[PDB]
Amino acid sequence: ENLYFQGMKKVFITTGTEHYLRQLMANYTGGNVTLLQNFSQSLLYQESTGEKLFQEGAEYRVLQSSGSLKGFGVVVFEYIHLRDEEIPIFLQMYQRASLHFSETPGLQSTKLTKAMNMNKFLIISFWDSEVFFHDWKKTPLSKEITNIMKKNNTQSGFSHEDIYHYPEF
Repeated sequence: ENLYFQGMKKVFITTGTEHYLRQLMANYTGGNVTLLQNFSQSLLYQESTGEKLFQEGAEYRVLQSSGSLKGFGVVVFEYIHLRDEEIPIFLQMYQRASLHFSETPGLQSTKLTKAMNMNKFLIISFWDSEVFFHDWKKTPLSKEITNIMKKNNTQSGFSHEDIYHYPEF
């Protein structure tokens, strides 16, 4: 009924060594399970429906999703925190902005997600390459997200942006 609180579509994010994550992935199946990497670390992205069972990793409720994964490119994870007062307005603005996601060059898919039971949000975007993401940083939505992150960090916790790519063929 109120999917913000009760939605069952989830994203699980598990980080660790490549070896560990490849072992974990071989124990799972489906859910668009995707191994991603950057200079520092490896990460496993999985989508599923229902409550957590044995998924390792951080759990997020998918609030809004668009497009679909193509299986290549770079993946951006933007972590922010929002005050109660800011949530409805942010969700509205994001929904409005999303009507033009299909016009954003190089954008394959986006997920607006919420950390379970906390006012922490994770916006995940899948791009053909980093160039297209860099270009998108000129948009109002990107500037707002950047501003929230920076404001977050003058206060408590740690909001940040991580960029990953698909592993070597």
